[PDB]
Amino acid sequence: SIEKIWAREILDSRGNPTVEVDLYTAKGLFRAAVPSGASTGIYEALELRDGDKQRYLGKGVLKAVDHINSTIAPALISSGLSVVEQEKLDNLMLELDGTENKSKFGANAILGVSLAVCKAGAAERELPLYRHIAQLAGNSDLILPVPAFNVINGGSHAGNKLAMQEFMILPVGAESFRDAMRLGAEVYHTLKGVIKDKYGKDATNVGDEGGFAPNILENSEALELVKEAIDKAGYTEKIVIGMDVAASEFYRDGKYDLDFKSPTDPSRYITGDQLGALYQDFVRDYPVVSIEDPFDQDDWAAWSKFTANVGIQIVGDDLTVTNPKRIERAVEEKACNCLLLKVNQIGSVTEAIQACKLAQENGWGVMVSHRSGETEDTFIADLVVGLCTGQIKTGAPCRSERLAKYNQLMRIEEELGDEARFAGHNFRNPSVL
Amino acid sequence: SIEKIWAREILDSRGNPTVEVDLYTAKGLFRAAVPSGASTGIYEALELRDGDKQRYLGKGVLKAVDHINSTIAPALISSGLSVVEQEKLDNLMLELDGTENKSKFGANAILGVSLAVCKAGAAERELPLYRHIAQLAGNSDLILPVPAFNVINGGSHAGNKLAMQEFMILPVGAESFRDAMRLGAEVYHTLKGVIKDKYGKDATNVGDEGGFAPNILENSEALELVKEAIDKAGYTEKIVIGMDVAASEFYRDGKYDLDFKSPTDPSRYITGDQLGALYQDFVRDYPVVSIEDPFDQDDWAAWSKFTANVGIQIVGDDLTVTNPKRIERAVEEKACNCLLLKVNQIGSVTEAIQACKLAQENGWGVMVSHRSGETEDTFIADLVVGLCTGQIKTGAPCRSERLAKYNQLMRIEEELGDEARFAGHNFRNPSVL
Ligand SMILES: C[C@]1(P(=O)(O)O)C[C@H](O)N(O)C1=O
Ligand SMILES: C[C@]1(P(=O)(O)O)C[C@H](O)N(O)C1=O
Ligand SMILES: [Mg+2]
Ligand SMILES: [Mg+2]
Ligand SMILES: [Mg+2]
Ligand SMILES: [Mg+2]
Repeated sequence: SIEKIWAREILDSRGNPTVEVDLYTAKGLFRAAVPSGASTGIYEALELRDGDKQRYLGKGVLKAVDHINSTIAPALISSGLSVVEQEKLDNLMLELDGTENKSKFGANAILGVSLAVCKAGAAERELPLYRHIAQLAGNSDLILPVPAFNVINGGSHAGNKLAMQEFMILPVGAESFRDAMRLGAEVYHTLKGVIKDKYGKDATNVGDEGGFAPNILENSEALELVKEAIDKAGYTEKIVIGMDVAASEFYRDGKYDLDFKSPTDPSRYITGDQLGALYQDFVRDYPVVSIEDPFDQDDWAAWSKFTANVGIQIVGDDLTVTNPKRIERAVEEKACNCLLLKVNQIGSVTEAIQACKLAQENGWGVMVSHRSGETEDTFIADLVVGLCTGQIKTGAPCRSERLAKYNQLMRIEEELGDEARFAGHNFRNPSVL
Repeated sequence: SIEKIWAREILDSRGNPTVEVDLYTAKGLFRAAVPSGASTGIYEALELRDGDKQRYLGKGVLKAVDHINSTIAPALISSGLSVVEQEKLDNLMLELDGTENKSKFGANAILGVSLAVCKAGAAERELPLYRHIAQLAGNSDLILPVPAFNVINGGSHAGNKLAMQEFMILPVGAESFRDAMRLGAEVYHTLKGVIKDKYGKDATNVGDEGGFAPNILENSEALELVKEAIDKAGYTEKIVIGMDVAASEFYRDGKYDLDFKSPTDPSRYITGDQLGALYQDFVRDYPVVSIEDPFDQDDWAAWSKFTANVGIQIVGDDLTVTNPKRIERAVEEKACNCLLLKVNQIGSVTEAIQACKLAQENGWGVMVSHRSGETEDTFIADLVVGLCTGQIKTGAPCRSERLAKYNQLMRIEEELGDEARFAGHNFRNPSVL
């Protein structure tokens, strides 16, 4: 079935090397590329980098690329398996690597091939990608997700003092996915004007995922700006707010530092209980319906307590790392109620689908996500539709490594035509539709 | 030959609507999308917007989309013309529109179809797109271009006081195109560090094309920053500097305002002779080998005079707007010696190729270019190779609406094998290769 596999080094959206794979069958060429995180969990599958400091400051992926071209490719070509057999092909790669964290080939080597196999398998079945994915997962009623656009940014890879990472808007009230795009774009452009007038003409350049990074410290101030943009755009009834705290980035000596990008002073640090109290203030005062990584990735007690005391969506990202073993624990301890699905945290399509289904079988929500380093690849657009999760976050409506996904979801909606169902207010549980 | 043509509204890289066209033949689906400028010349073909202030702040393109779906599509289908007939199909669309500047359907409507036809035509010919373009243009050779990366920005769409629009790096001394990408990315990442250290960690958010906008006024200081980054990265002998002044943006009453983003003060203004004297200093003191739009789009006297007094490349952008009639005037008056090629400045593939051939026959260089509003489309990567121009500017190595083109050029280089040649130091006159 597989005739040829050829990998290369391309540049991702931040200008860093990443893996791209060309897989050939009788039906042609199938291409996929691998994304790369900025604030990665310590439990993520291994991203293999060259570490040659003379080349791309040690960020090359020539080794991953060679593993694919020289070792993985002949193995899969010899397998006598059809590209539709995703699970058997992924399992072959997992055994050939043979390590728990994919540290021999790199998660980025294995994922690249996994994604290309999946696209080739869709064509072999004569199906669009999202339909092939639905069938791999045992689904049949497709769903267009609510997009979650980050519009204000802070955290460890933003230049301001704002400690929490992402402030997102979700047009739960839009009529369709195409309508949701209009709502998101209009509020984003509105917000640009708001920030410009208040903070200055130089305050509206964008961060890695297209969000604004005004120089503020107060997290409540970010929320106030977002709420202001929504209202001024005219969509108070139709748009709500999500947050990615990424609290692992500012966990310090059992406590949390909301001014961690200023010179270190431990008198600043607060306990998780204080932090929890802050979140409760946010949920009271703003339409915050979802909070991601509110506590450190190892701070299991704090997660379980906070989740037990709120009625909103609580999302595991660095806590769960799209990893069935960590997810089973989180389910048992009721640490959260939503999984952030990132295929390159676990490193294969089959495992990501397994992680999604384990979440869903235990009544969790699932939100498909980009990484900070993205590409022109639009795989996750089909993935979120085929897995029917009802929610995706894949950037501000700015920069085309983000828009390529949102544009593709508009095409899918169009293609499904009258069978298109938008998750809307059922983004947490879209199966009821 | 054309079975179906369907147009839709997608979002470009700034989050504004633009035109995308799907064209179906017997060989499948061929998709293209239209870019949009931020500092457009007054003589560019018309970009048709809806102007509905309630929807996308006036920037919808539903009217242009309807012109394609209702009018252009059935006409071209009923013509029975083969997609290999680029000129005949383009000419038919010009006839239907019937206006000089494509103001009936919009240059964006017409170009959308023109691009998709070209891709479909390549498939019909069973050629890669760059080879089909080469045949259309009457070329037999192919060359990989030197990339020009916009790394420091000022001008009318940057929040600093810096007047001149773009400061670019060109790895003329690279060994290959793929090597040129490494050189550019490394200098780009080095520059980010230089800016962070000199202007603060909050000064490194990116503009529309992925470059930095530090808060500076003097244009010489921008050149200082770029030189310092080149030297720090260790590539002094291999990377040179290009400028896009975009002087039409700060032309005022026959003079030029190098502080036009400060409250208006006519005592500030300088003459074209003084501005030319300033450029002379830059060319003496920095490795500037190319200056684009050094004077206003109508200031023919200043262009001719400057061009006669320097040995560097002088690029017409807003001066020439990819338009054979204005190019003929510039040729006659020796206003410049290079054409910036922007397919949507003129509105069709056929007219753009005509523009290119006219420049080359009169000994001009041609630099293929992006617009500020780009998409995930990679047509101009194939275009610059098929036209053999030896130079492209399509952004900083940041944001995938820019990387998509750079990545595609790496793929083409790889595809051409040992037949691939890199323009290098012959970027102005690649025909000697
Ligand atoms: C910064 C990011 P990653 O790059 O994935 O670490 C972006 C994503 O939105 N997310 O959840 C994050 O934590
Ligand atoms: C600002 C831009 P456009 O959007 O084309 O006006 C970008 C391009 O680099 N260029 O030459 C310009 O003048
Ligand atoms: Mg992270
Ligand atoms: Mg996260
Ligand atoms: Mg311009
Ligand atoms: Mg220009």
